[PDB]
Amino acid sequence: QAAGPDHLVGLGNLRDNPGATRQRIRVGRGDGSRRGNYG
RNA sequence: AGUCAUAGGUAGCAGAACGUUCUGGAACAAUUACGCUGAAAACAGUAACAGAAUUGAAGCUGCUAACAUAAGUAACACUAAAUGGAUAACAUGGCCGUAAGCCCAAGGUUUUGCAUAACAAACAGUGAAUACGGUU
Ligand SMILES: [Mg+2]
Ligand SMILES: [Mg+2]
Ligand SMILES: [Mg+2]
Ligand SMILES: [Mg+2]
Ligand SMILES: [Mg+2]
Ligand SMILES: [Mg+2]
Ligand SMILES: [Mg+2]
Repeated sequence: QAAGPDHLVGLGNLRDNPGATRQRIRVGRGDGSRRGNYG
């Protein structure tokens, strides 16, 4: 029984501010990656 | 949504994303999937939002496992020698004979016996009685 307005806040709707968190750079992950061969 | 401008790249720097495993948000595969294609790529075709990582492998004379190549190749030449339709009991021939014979020791520890395939190791076998060796 799908229902529920879009303004209800729950643990599956949360998101941080844009620019607050970044992905870690995993070095050693291929030539196309950001720090691929020598780190 | 129409005009312009830019777009070779190693070292390096910056930005955006794909995928794997697990968790939170009640439960996103009980009864499967299978029109064979889509996308710029990583890929997709059984959620999505966040998070935690032992998170991505042709490339370390790396490690493990499997499978090829060389290749049906090399090898099956230290010796006495075999033959009769059998690794024969029989016959013929040959070889050792201070050994390739016989009796023990050390060591081995059942390697020892039985079936013209077989269903047999699951079964047997080592006897101190000559003042045998040891034990003293
Ligand atoms: Mg460029
Ligand atoms: Mg140019
Ligand atoms: Mg859950
Ligand atoms: Mg690792
Ligand atoms: Mg041959
Ligand atoms: Mg014969
Ligand atoms: Mg003995």
